Amino acid sequence: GVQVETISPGDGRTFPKRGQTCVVHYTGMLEDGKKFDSSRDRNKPFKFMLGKQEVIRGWEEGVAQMSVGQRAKLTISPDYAYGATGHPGIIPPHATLVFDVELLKLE
Amino acid sequence: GVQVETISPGDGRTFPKRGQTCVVHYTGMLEDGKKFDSSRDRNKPFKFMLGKQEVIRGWEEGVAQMSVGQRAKLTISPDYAYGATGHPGIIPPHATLVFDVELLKLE
Ligand SMILES: CO[C@H]1C[C@@H](C)C/C(C)=C/[C@@H](CCOC(=O)NCc2ccccc2)C(=O)C[C@H](O)[C@@H](C)[C@@H](/C(C)=C/[C@@H]2CC[C@@H](O)[C@H](OC)C2)OC(=O)[C@@H]2CCCCN2C(=O)C(=O)[C@]2(O)O[C@H]1[C@@H](OC)C[C@H]2C
Repeated sequence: GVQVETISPGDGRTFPKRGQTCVVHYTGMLEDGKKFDSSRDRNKPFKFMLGKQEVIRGWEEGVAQMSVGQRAKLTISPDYAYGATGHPGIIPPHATLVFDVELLKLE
Repeated sequence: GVQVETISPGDGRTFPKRGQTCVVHYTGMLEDGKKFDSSRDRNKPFKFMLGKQEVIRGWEEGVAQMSVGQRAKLTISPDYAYGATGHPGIIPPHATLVFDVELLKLE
């Protein structure tokens, strides 16, 4: 499933609803610790519509429990992520992913 | 594909290579003129590495044709951008994108 561990608390009142645009900064790491991606490195937040954007299950469930301003670590089992195939050229088969996510704003 | 039209020239000899980080300022518009994003509004340059599979095809092939210091208009057909899916709620399905880009430096 996904495990959420808070690094910094958010406001505790404003949680993402379906149809809202979540603006996040994330760093993705494999369970071993190799960073494979980061929006923070591109200097550009990832914006997606919760419910409309096709994302791995762990991300959808994990961000849904975060309130605005929270920074959390989501550890996602491969069945909640890219499973058995992985994502060619970026995620290996059967990988557990660790995401450091900050929910910056809901539009 | 990507059409690159010069607004102001670069040095004419330092072109991005695979494995280098392009640092750019840009504004992105849908072809009807609607602005959907800009690094200037975040006041941080956008950075991405060539070959790292982290930007749409139109960025990699467009910037590969620019020299440092160049400012250019890039027109990107949907098949070199978000295609038939778009980026729900930001980029519509089958959108041609127009970017005003300045390649500031390579690192
Ligand atoms: C640098 O790009 C990142 C993603 C966005 C920040 C950028 C973006 C909008 C990319 C589009 C592709 C833009 O490219 C185009 O639209 N190209 C258009 C085109 C294609 C072909 C022909 C013509 C035109 C995309 O893939 C959207 C997708 O929703 C992302 C956010 C999502 C993924 C990869 C979901 C997959 C989707 C497929 C499912 O099967 C799978 O199930 C396991 C889940 O990604 C995710 O679900 C998770 C959670 C959010 C962050 C992204 N993410 C990651 O796992 C990553 O960290 C990752 O590294 O993030 C990049 C992804 O690149 C595809 C790959 C992916 C491993």
